[PDB]
Amino acid sequence: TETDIGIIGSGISGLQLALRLQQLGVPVTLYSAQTAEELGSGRPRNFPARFAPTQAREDSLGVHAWQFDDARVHSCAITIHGEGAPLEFAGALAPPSSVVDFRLYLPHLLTEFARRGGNVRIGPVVVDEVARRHDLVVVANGDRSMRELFPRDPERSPHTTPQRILCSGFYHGIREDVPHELDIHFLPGIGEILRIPFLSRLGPAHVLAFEAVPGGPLEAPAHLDAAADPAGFHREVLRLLAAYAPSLRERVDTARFGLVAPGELAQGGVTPTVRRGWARLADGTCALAIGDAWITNDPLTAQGANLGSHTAFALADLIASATGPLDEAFCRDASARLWDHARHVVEWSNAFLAPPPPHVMELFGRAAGDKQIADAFVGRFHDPVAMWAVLSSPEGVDSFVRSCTEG
Repeated sequence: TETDIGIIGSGISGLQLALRLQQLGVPVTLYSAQTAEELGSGRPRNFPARFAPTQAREDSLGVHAWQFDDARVHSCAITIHGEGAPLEFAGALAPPSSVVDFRLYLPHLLTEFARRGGNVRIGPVVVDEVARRHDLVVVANGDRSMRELFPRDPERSPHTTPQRILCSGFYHGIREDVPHELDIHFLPGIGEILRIPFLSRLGPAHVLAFEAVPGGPLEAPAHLDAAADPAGFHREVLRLLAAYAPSLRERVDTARFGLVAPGELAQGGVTPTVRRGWARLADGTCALAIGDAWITNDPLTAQGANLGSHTAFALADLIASATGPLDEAFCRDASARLWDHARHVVEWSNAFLAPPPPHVMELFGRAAGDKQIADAFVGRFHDPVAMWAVLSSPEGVDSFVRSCTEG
């Protein structure tokens, strides 16, 4: 037909857009730098949990898999360390979120797109070459984005350097109190420590993630070459766990503790950036950005992959129902529409990087003594808009607490 879409990048957003356009009848070509086999190898880059809305999109794409508890998180346990006793509460995540290694997930999608007749082009990409071949280019590569096509929007990008320095990897050798339960430790002015059960390509494992405030003490493991000195790395990880998350340190079977394999680790920082969602290319073909090519958030709120899955389904409906040309007016309206949802994700993600305001600290206390509140709070990780409605304003916390207390 006439609407021919060219997608660049094999992320979750690019692959789901390809699958969804294909379901809608839109001709689509995917330009991926890697093959399916290459997508299933290499060092891991991130550890995304996919909440219920993303699984529902996966349902309608006919790609739902990993339907067993080893790839699910059913409950979240939060510990806030103060100067007094640490604030502790746990709430249920119902439905569970899916914690599947993207070296299992992304090949799953790409393979199914190709098998359904999707046209897949493997190799390096020249934007103008894609623009010669399609009516619209959708860029959906990583955080590297294009940067030439989509400049950084400063009114939506309050940060310019990473707000956390990351050290995250798959580990064996941690005993588990509650199965399929996520552990978050908030260390004010220092950072966050997370332990997430996860299904990796190397089996079930523990994601031990240090989100370090830069210059603070948690930055240490992000700068150790764990391959060059495994013993030194693990010793430093255990030391920091002992210092700041002892409830986690006590569960470490030191006989088995360590990365599940050399390289199963990601270290670095992430600079939260919101870019301009559209771009006019040389020949007049326009270009839209989704996924990390458009918006980059700090992984702490775990909304990254979910936002890209949402923006893919939203952009697809716009492309598929577009009766006019896919010109700048279309792209500007599209980007505006996508930003209306993405805004809540960016502002919530940036809020969690900052010290918790008092009305947030109050909600945590209220949830520490009311299981209905803790369950309701955790359950809203499924919905970034409903979560941001609570965390933004102090009246949002109040109106939320009231609904949980039937008052």
